Amino acid sequence: GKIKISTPYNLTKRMMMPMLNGFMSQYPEINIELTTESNADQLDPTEWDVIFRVGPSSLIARKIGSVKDILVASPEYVNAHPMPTHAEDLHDHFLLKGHPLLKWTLINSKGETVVNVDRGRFQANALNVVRSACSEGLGITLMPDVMIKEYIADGSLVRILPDWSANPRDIYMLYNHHLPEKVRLFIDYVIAY
Amino acid sequence: SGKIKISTPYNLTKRMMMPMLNGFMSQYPEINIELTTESNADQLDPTEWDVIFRVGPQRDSSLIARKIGSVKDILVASPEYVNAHPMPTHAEDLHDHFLLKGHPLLKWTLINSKGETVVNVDRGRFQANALNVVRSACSEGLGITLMPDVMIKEYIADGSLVRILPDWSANPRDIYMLYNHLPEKVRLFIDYVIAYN
Repeated sequence: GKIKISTPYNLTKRMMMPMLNGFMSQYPEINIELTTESNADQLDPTEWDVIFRVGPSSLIARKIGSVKDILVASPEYVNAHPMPTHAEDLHDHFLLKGHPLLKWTLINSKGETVVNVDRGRFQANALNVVRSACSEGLGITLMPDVMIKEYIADGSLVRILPDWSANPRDIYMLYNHHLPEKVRLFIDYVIAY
Repeated sequence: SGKIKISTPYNLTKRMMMPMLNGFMSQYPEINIELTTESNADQLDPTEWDVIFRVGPQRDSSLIARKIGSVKDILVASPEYVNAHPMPTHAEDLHDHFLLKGHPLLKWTLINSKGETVVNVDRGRFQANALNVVRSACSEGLGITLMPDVMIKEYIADGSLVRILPDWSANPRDIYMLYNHLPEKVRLFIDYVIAYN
């Protein structure tokens, strides 16, 4: 009962695992083989049973969620510097940047974009270690709001430049056009979660 | 250049590297770091990197290698999984249990106190290329996994995960710091690491 799936590389633990744990717990006789993937455009759709990606033609696509990247910093960073009042002042701050959000393409409530390609104080190919550096007070970062809700809630991380964000991207489940019963049970479970 | 370029092992970076790295960046705000978590460090080109942290030894004569730590993988499961099944008492009983496997521990090579070696190649109920999501499924009581002890020591102390087959364990793997035999920023980093440990 093996299902082979691909999931967004940074979002998998916080966003997909409760759903996947729920499914496995309900269907003990089904194996899941998971691959976290940084860029699903390079996948061969025929190779997988279901693909979860962020961002949007022989495949069935169904939106299952959304995520909005936001700028944040710890309270001790905020207290040690004047925080930026407009998006240009980011050039004067320590930046912390994680793949795939390395080239920041920020956007405000009126559609204009400010592009920031400053070299971060800290750059990594994974966002979890960038969050750790941000929590330690080493600067401002651009981070999916869902990965950091626990810290936003009590102000361990605080939102800076609240009128700005990355353009929210939707999250999709994709699969191909019979179809084994293991795959459709899983698709249906995802749609109902 | 305007940065130090370092490579670190995939599953362990957050736990074993970031405290040191955050303390260094804290002390040298003028220094920039670019970090890449890495799965197979035998495929890296040393000249491409300022410093390389890796699991397991290397034989490169152009590199200085310093042991900065070690990890040992152990078998665990949640109390809910344990209280729902009779637990195994020899490593051969793993075949009849739900297994959760994450790279680079898709192969379980288990030694006991007396020296017997058992290899487990069964497909898990859940298999993943990362160990953090494997741990999450273990905590939810979906079965037995093999996990680097440093990643679950708070779970063991608290009792949220339990050690199973405590007479069995993988052999320890060491973590090394590698660097060529040097820019000042890289030199300052290496001394911080040694003085940290």
